Amino acid sequence: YKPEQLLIFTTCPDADIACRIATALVEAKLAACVQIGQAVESIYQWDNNICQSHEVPMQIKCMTTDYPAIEQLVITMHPYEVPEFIATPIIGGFGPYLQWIKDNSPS
Amino acid sequence: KPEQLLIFTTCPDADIACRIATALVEAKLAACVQIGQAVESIYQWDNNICQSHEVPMQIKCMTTDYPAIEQLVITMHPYEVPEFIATPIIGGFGPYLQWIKDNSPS
Amino acid sequence: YKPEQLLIFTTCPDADIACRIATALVEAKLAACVQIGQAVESIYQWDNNICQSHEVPMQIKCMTTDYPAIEQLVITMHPYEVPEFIATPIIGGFGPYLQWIKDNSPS
Repeated sequence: YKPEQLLIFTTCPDADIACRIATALVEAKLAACVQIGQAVESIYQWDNNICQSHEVPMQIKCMTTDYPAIEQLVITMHPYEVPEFIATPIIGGFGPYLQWIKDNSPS
Repeated sequence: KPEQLLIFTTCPDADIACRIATALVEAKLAACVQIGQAVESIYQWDNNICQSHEVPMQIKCMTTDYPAIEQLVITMHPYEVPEFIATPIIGGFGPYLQWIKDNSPS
Repeated sequence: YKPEQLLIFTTCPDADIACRIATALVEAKLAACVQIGQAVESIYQWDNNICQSHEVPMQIKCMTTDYPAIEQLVITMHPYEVPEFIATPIIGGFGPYLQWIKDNSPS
């Protein structure tokens, strides 16, 4: 509403898959940095049943204006269709860090 | 003001977190709850510096369901005033956002 | 957005540093609470190689009003010139928790 930069969260099934997508996304300079956490548990339902995946969390720091491309790359590379993939607004931070994200970006 | 929220919260151990996540998703109040591995919280209680081990939770949900998610989690939580904070979702993969929406009846 | 309170994400090169900065933050009463997670893997470019460091993740919960001092403190204690340090807006939560945050920052 509308922020210059975005914090994206996702998960991969797997930490090798997370790594592949991560590095792709950094080589291409679509994201300045991707963080891959240690395994999380996701509880959801499908669709009358309560489900329990063991997953790998990813945080993507980026420019909003690069969002559609990142979405496309990540989701294309992800084994599921309909992966967790959500964005929250970056609303401030250390200026020179914020500017690095911006400078690194292929705009 | 967003259609959807990312909620951060903390439980004292994995067992209480998992049984709160299950409730919240059985109740169709959250589409998905993520439980992380343990996490060190540092905070001041007696004007003294404390260190609890906790498990972190992320809840993806519709803003409209927030009051119920709040109460559910807070009543079930052992602490009087636990950590519970809302963050805006302002984008994502459409079919994923849609699956969150579809999944609350309201 | 212009929120009362922020969620800040940041990162330290190891847990001892995270602890040291956490402690400072909490004993200065700049942040009511600070969360140090278990290691994460950060992927980013430097000198146009693809790097991955293991890092310790931090969440800071605070009043937007304290922000300038938190940034100042965290950035200067951090060993890198340009640490990861971003804020996202808190737009809601358990009233008495947000209060507690509000009350723990001396006025």
